Amino acid sequence: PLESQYQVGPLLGSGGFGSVYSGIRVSDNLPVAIKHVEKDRISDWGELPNGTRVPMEVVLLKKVSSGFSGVIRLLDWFERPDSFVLILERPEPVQDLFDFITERGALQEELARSFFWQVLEAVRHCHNCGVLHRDIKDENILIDLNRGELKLIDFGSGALLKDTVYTDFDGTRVYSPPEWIRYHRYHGRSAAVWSLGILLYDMVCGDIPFEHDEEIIRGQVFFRQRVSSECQHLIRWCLALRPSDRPTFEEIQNHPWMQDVLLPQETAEIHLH
Ligand SMILES: FC(F)(F)c1cccc(-c2nnc3ccc(NC4CCCCC4)nn23)c1
Repeated sequence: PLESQYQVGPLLGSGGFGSVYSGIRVSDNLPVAIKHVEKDRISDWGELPNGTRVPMEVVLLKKVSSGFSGVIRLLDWFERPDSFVLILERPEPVQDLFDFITERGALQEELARSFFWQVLEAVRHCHNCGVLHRDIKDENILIDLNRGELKLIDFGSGALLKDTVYTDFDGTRVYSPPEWIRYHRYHGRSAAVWSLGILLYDMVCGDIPFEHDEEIIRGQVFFRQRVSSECQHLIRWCLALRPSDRPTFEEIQNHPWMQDVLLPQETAEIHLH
């Protein structure tokens, strides 16, 4: 029984993803998050080896298991008459990247590098496990303030990774690629790299580069903040108009701007504590 083994706390937020509450496992006081999703609003369903129909996020979070702390952990899930309830890991103290950027403004490159690097390791893990997130953005990134470790969250718009074209999409438009905007077609990896380019720009400039569809398809990048030449280069590369012109994950991590990243704990001590 859900309501029994978990003590519900205040509402942390709600929106397209549903409603998320703070909570604690009555068992051992472990802090958790309780996410409720209405059955009538599920964009993509999946099936487990059982044959049980469930929200994609459940299938996806089960596929990316491992002590790897770069991806939020799914502790348990329950099905209700008209909804599903997911019990997720909850770091404390924590702050999503969006709020962090909002309060601090553009991030120093050293910090942005550490954060971007951890996001890349997390995405590579998902891909290696056959999982495509499809909604990479600051709002979907949690920061474990004490350890300086980032967690990718909300795989509700994700899908199993495939080598063929995707014609469906329910992620965030301003983070979606030109090919999706113009043709409603995109491939997994190259689309992910574009969103990562949007994310990196967001980190070093304090806001996203494109607002309107016309800007996304034109892909002309203008820096409103002082950004190094090497960082500018990596960003423009990730945002290449032609999908095949974008760097692979390996190329991104071997890029000059990505060398000598700080360790998570060093990151916390220098920029978070
Ligand atoms: F940290 C936290 F909140 F306990 C937590 C822990 C683990 C997972 C999830 C989770 N899974 N999906 C979504 C979609 C949106 C969203 N938005 C929040 C993000 C923080 C601030 C309040 C709104 N969280 N989320 C949230």
